[PDB]
Amino acid sequence: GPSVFLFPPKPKDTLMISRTPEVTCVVVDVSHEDPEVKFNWYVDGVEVHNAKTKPREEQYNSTYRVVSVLTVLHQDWLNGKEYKCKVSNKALPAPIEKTISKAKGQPREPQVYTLPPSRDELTKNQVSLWCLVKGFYPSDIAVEWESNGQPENNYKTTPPVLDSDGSFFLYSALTVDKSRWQQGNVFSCSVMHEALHNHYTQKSLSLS
Ligand SMILES: *[C@@H]1O[C@H](CO)[C@@H](O[C@@H]2O[C@H](CO)[C@@H](O[C@@H]3O[C@H](CO[C@H]4O[C@H](CO)[C@@H](O)[C@H](O)[C@@H]4O[C@@H]4O[C@H](CO)[C@@H](O[C@@H]5O[C@H](CO)[C@H](O)[C@H](O)[C@H]5O)[C@H](O)[C@H]4NC(C)=O)[C@@H](O)[C@H](O[C@H]4O[C@H](CO)[C@@H](O)[C@H](O)[C@@H]4O)[C@@H]3O)[C@H](O)[C@H]2NC(C)=O)[C@H](O)[C@H]1NC(C)=O
Repeated sequence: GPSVFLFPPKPKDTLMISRTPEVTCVVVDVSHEDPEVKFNWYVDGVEVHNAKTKPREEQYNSTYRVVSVLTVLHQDWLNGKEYKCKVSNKALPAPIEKTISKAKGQPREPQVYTLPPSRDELTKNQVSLWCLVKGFYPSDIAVEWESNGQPENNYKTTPPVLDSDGSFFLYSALTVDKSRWQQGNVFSCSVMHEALHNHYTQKSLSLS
């Protein structure tokens, strides 16, 4: 018969105001004979009616994949609300219920350190600026760079690495033309994580 899977939002989506985090309820092994799926959604056991029904997608094995997507509020996900997908389809004797919520664990605030470009990096016409982020739990984090109210995109960020104390660290390296740095322009590292005040912190650096 048909089988159900319930996915959380992408972790970065729950920390970024520029994203809409979604809980996604996927039904597979839906037959061509009985292809209609009914979804009910509950947030902490209270029904809601704003889910999006997606068009069913033909899979290459005599079945449909049927999906319902429920937008969640950033704060609702971060405050631990429980999202329940209830699925119905003639092939099933009774409805399938699945529930998902944010993982538990004691959260820990990242500490953010900016580092000016090295002494080797100077002889070249581009310099890299570093933003070291450490001591954070859980691993879910977003890191961006900006300057003069505008995004800076020439950066690489390591995925989070697990430390022996149970927390995570990473670095982000932004590369920029040396002239911009030598001109006294201010580059900012932005970090979004569930444990920061306002879920958002920023550190700047510029030349002395
Ligand atoms: C007929 O053919 C189809 C496809 O060809 C088959 O369909 C498959 O059925 C399987 C069940 O038998 C099922 O297996 C489970 O898979 C899950 C993992 O699924 C994810 O990863 C897979 C790749 O590894 C993908 O195939 C899936 O698409 C899925 O990817 C996730 O998709 C999310 C939903 O869209 C997506 O989240 C959203 O993404 C958007 C961005 O676009 C937003 O961010 C939004 O907010 C998100 O919510 C994610 O990006 C993505 N996530 C991840 C993590 O990949 C797996 O967990 C599960 O295993 C667990 O459960 C079993 C219990 O059965 C347990 O035993 C295991 O140990 C484990 O705990 C299953 O393996 C397949 O997923 C599914 N494939 C598809 C494409 O639907 C049929 O099975 C075929 N029929 C037959 C008879 O053969």
